[PDB]
Amino acid sequence: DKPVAHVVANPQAEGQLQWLNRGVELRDNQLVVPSEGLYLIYSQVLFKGQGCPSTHVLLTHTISRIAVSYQTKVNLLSAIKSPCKPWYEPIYLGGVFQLEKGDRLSAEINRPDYLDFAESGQVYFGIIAL
Amino acid sequence: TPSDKPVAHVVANPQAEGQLQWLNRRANALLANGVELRDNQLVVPSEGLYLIYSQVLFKGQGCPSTHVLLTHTISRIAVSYKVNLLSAIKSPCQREKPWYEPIYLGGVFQLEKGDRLSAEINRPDYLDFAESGQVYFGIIAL
Amino acid sequence: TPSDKPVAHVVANPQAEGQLQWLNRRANALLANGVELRDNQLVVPSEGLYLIYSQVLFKGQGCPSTHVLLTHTISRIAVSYQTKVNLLSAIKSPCQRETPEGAEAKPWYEPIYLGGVFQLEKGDRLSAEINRPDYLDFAESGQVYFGIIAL
Ligand SMILES: C[C@@H]1CN(c2ncc(-c3ccc4c(c3)N(Cc3cccnc3C#N)C(C)(C)C4=O)cn2)CCN1C(=O)CO
Repeated sequence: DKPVAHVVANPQAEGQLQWLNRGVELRDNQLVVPSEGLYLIYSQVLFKGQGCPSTHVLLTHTISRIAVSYQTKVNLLSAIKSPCKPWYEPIYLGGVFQLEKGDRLSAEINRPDYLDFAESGQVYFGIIAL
Repeated sequence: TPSDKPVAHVVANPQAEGQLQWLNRRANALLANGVELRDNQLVVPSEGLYLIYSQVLFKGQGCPSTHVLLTHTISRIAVSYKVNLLSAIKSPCQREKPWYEPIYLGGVFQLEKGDRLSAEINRPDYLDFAESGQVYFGIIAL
Repeated sequence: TPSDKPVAHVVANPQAEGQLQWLNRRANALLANGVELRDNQLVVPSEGLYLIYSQVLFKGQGCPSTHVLLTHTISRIAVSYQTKVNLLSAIKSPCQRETPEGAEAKPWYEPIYLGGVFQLEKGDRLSAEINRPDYLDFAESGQVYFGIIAL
């Protein structure tokens, strides 16, 4: 009855955070809300890096909303992590939001080169209508 | 048919010296189906299982330098009454280049009507609200 | 029950020495809609997608003349074929600089959080485990927890 999606990262599409689906639709790597209502929005991304480079690294993960009404990319949930021997840093985001029919949501990262596809299928993004 | 489920997603006020002030009257912040924000606390409108979550983002310019202890805690106060539900501790400094430490807490809990919920930190001077979506507190009834 | 969804949030016993003992029989720790805590393990009551999460906090006063290794792991045991599989795991070395005696000991803190979404079948036993229970931190409560949320 309630619109739901749980998309995962494409392991084969390296150097990109490309969402793969298996009833909310996935259009242009974005989740499209099919009806007005309260939604649980969630995501996790797992980063890996062999040793620490001299350039100070910042790892960002963000869920953005492109409202049907005022067509502007707005951040709903966001986190920043400075991870600096191989290091491992997960980032997980989630909250409840009122969304209107036609809103496009995007789960994005700044460093796809640091994404860890090793434990992927644990790099996910999803929405659950309440 | 709107969901009648008690839900809340409050966010941090970026104009709060040495404090974390929860804001509901903002774009993409929410109080719904009976949830109340009173004295910086979330008030549960009915008995039930709830998802409780919170995220705080800490930022610090270089390592200056001592026991920089970062705590984030979600506490529960029953209708009679704090009692810690979720908590995390982080030391962002191992040495002495701005650092970033996010703290995300979440779980499922049985709560009774009238319980007050607070999301608190020890170092508000280290908070970061440069961009939106970085500091929040919420509850979702099941 | 307002929901028929299998959920659990168990917490660490601060009195069980040298071990990570999960509790549900405490305030702010629950088992619901079929989830069972049997032999320190969470028992899945039905096939489906579940959020599995665990947080553990380690504390140690000072970094001695050693290289310490901290592990945390979420394991799955399925009825079928008695299939034991590793779901989520983390390894952390809190010491990368040995504190020499002449200099004061500074206490270190290493939190480990594991979480993901997994397909589980009815009767699967899930375990959240650590290698060094002597390094666990009980200064405050709500730091060490294990839980599952059906989707
Ligand atoms: C809301 C409930 C329960 N359901 C539910 N589904 C999925 C997740 C989910 C899945 C993965 C993730 C997830 C949340 N997380 C966020 C989080 C953790 C703990 C407590 N609250 C939150 C929130 N928001 C993180 C980012 C850590 C994660 O990896 C939680 N709950 C299904 C819908 N539902 C119903 O009642 C049905 O009507």
